[PDB]
This record gives sequence, C-alpha cells and structure tokens, in this order.
Amino acid sequence: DNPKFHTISTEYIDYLREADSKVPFNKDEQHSRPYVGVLEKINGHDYFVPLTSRNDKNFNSQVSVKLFDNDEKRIGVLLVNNMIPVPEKECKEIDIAEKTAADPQYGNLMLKQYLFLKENMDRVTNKVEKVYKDVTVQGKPSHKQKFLKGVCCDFPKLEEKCQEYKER
Amino acid sequence: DNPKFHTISTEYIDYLREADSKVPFNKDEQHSRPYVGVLEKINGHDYFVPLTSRNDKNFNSQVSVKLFDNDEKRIGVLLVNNMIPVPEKECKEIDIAEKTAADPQYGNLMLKQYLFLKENMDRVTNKVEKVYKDVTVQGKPSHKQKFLKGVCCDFPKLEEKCQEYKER
Amino acid sequence: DNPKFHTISTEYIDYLREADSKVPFNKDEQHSRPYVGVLEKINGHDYFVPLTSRNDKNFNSQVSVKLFDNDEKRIGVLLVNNMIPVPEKECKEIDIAEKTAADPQYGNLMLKQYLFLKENMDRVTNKVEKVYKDVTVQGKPSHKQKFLKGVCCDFPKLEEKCQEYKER
RNA sequence: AAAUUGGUGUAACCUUACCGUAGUAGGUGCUAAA
RNA sequence: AAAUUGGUGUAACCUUACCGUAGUAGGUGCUAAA
RNA sequence: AAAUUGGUGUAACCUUACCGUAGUAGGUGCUAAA
Repeated sequence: DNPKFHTISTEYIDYLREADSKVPFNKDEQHSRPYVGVLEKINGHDYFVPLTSRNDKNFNSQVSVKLFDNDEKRIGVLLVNNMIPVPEKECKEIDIAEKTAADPQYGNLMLKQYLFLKENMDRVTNKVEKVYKDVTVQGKPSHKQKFLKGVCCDFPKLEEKCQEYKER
Repeated sequence: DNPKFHTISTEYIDYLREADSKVPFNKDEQHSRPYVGVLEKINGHDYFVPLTSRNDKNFNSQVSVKLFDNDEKRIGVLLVNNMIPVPEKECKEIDIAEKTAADPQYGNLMLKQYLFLKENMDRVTNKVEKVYKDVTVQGKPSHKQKFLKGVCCDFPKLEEKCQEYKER
Repeated sequence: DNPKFHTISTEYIDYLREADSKVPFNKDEQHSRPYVGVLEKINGHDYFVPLTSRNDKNFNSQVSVKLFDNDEKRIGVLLVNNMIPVPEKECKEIDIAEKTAADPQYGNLMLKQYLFLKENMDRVTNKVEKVYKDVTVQGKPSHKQKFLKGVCCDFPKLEEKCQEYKER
C-alpha cells in the first residue's frame, strides 16, 4: 500500500528502448533514474513509473503526477505515460537511509518524495489504470486514445519484451 | 442539485401581493429582484426564494440564509420567509454570462452568489422545508409557529393564487 | 457523553492512599483536586481521573491526556495512571458557573478545560480501557504491563476498598 | 532526455486538482445589489 | 421595501452556524491550577 | 505531590498524536534531481 522506489538496470532499459523509443534514458552517471512501483501487478507484470526532475514542462494531468514538498516546491513528476514492465532481477530497491548516508542532499529529496507519494498513491494507481486501459484498447481509437497512444510507451510491446526476457 | 437564479414578472408579483402584502417589491427599475429556485417542487408548485441586499438587518436564522464571498463580505440574504410559488411562464432564467456582458460588476456579483450557493444549497433546502411545514400546520400554533406565521408569506393563499393563474 | 468534573472528599482519598500510595494528594487548601468522570462504569465502579497542573513533566502518552487551550497553552494533564474508583457519596459535582462566580480566573480555566475535554473524551475513554485492561491482567506481565503496573495505582485493591466502604 | 491532444465549474486570469458517473485547493481580479 | 419572536453549548462578549434527535466556525476577553 | 519503561513512520531534530490491526498535526532543518 506504500510506494517503493527502484532503480532499473541500464541493460534492461536499453533492451526495452529497442522496441519503443519512448522508454526513458536512464542517465546512470550519478543518480540512476528512480521509478515508483505500481502497487498491483498488471496482467502478471510488475510495472514501474519513472520520475523526472523536469518540473516545469507542459504535462497533461491524465498521464502525470506532480510531487510537491511541504513548502510547495516542485520535487519531481511521475510520468505514467512512460511506465514500463520490469522483471524482478533487473530492478533494485532503493534504501533511502543508505542513499542519505552516501549523498545527504539527494537522499533527503528522496525522503520528501516518499512522504508526498504515500499520501497520493491512490491518484497514481487511479491514473495508471485509466491510461493502461485506454492505450491497450482496440480497435478504433477515440480522440483521447489517439492522444494517449501517441504520448505513451507501447505497453503491449514492452510486455512481450518482458516475456522474452523470461528465458532465464 | 445546483441552484438556478430567476427574475419574476412584475405582473405576477403584483398579482400575488394582492393576496399577501409580504410579497417582495420587485424593483425592476435597473435590476429586477433575483430569486433562487427551490430544488424540488412543493405540493406541485415551483417555489422561488427572493434575494435582498439589505445585508445588515436583524435576520432570524430560521428564515434566512446569509451569503458571503471569499473575502467574507456580505453578498445578499435569501429570505425564505418571503418564498413564493410561481408558474413557469411568469419567470425567466438568469444567464450570468449574459448579465456579466451587459453589466460587468453586477454579473460578477451574481457569479459570487452562485458559487456560494452551490456549496450551501443543503441549508436552503433544509430551512425551506422546516418553515413551510410550520407555517402550514394547523390548527393551534406553538410559540414558534406564531412567530413564523407572522413573519412569512401566507404560503397556502399564494398557492391558490398560483392555481387561479392556471386558467391559461 | 460529555465529561463532568468532580472533587473527591479528602477522607475517602486518605482512606484509599492507605491501600495504595500512588493515590493523588488532594491538596484541598484552596482548590481541591478536580477529577473527570469516566463515561461508563468499570466492573460496577464509578471511576474518576485526576487532573494535575504539572504540565511540563515527562508523561508517557499511554497513561495521560494533555489538555490545551485555544492559544495552545498547556492547561492540565489527566493522569489515567492515577484513576480511582469512588462511591457517589464521596464525590461532589463541580458547577463551573458557581466556581466562576467565587473565583473568576479559576472557574474560567475550568471552562477552557471543559471545552477541550468535550472534544477529546474519546481519547480519555480509549486510554482508560487500555490501561485498566493491562494493569489487571494476569499472570505473567509483558514488558509493557510491568511498566504500567509500576506507574499505575493498584486498581483491584482500590476496588476492594470501594466495596468495603459500602458498609453504609 | 524529447513528445503532453482535447475536455470537465451558470468560473475572467495564474497555479493546483479532475477525465467523461470529469472542477478540488490556493492566489489574482471584481468589490457589485434587490 | 418593511416586519425577524423565542430557543439550543457546564459558553463572559461580537460575528458566524444551529432549531427542539437544536452550538459549527472565526475573533475578543480570561492567561488561571491540583 | 512524587514516579512515566519500551515501541509505532523507507522520518534528521523539537513539540504534538499514536500503542502493537501503533505516526496524526504544527515547527525546524535539508532546498536536493532523473
């Protein structure tokens, strides 16, 4: 019921972006892009929603969740349009206490993000279900479904790729 | 479920005040007195509750609803004691956007009044039912019913007048 | 459902402290220590929870309720650890209006305490039940039950004393 | 990283929220009358 | 337009709310003790 | 009057709240990034 952050291996990310160019760059050079775990599986897949720090972009509310700290500063945006299915061997859980020891500023940011998300996980969940449903409909897309398909990863294609990974 | 404002024809108002002198003067010279529509019919009649701008009078809470704007200024009082039954041909719906085009200050006041009322319509409804019941009881009036009868229009008499109008 | 304050006769208090030294000193010299009545009887006994003005002590939350006024000043602490069973002849109801006439400052303090408590009586009740249960368990006490037994009056012993009083 | 349609309020603007069983919250403006 | 009783809080005052299965919210005052 | 353990938050500090089906509220600090 309470969100867990994760980093995803750049190997698996690059492997996914082969099938869909909208998968987020991992930029693992200093802080590998954290993802939030969707609370329940979707069609047997563990899904993960990427965070971005590009807080001032034009986001449509249907595919994003803006995070705010107690003083109302923008502290990240969850991109539900770029959520991805990931196998449990290609993701690592983030220990905020650990991250705070290695990098005090960043770990504390992550704590703020955690405190915001545990109050707002209903909304993430809600949006995740609405867009997944609409992106995966067939066949003739409404006006909205066309927009969603354009701005979102090809979820079904990525699920196949996840399946293909399960040759291990 | 959301309130609609109306103006009432001065012909019908004058016709009602023949039967009961407590019917409100319409003062149609610049802004004909707006009324709020009671959400549900009463004994088959559409009832309408008059607004007044006399915000500082001594009102008893049982027969009034004070409206306030976001900065807490007084912006009207609904006189449930002066509510009246009106046939649908003798009342016109108020288009706030239209009124705002013709008279920016007044139309905007009316918007504020609308925004307040849509949050407070339960209370209007509640008070409308309590006073209508008490005014129309028989036979021997309690202390309260005597007060209410004195300060309120003779609802049953006005309903008869409404019926008589239905010769059309 | 709404709390009543009481004073308890110093005779009965001294009689109780014979059996358990943790019973609160009554200090009846100017303002006899007020107690709040537990809303429901416990095993047939009327219980009363003492107030203290020692607002800055180290209290454990499990056995106390801190009272605050509207400006957030500390205005007493209910000691659920020192609650006692009292027969109805050894306690007097406090008339706050009366106390306010005799001693304006103190009576008004008591009003503030009343206004706080009527909003917080669920918590008093809640804590009263938890500690009474744990203090009166047997036989082998948990870590917590040992702490509670040490800091609380011997409720069962005081109940016997209450029974013994009923020779009247 | 990039890409974020169109809609929902008797709602003028910004931020926030909502998504078709769709308008929440904070500002700004207006400061009006029967 | 005019006319708005009396009541509800262990509640002193103002505004607000409530209406007999009746006291909410914001101020002011008090700033007390076991 | 005295006496107030130990615990509960992906929670650094103070106050407040909670009590094992256990972390609410207000401050302080941090002001970080993909």
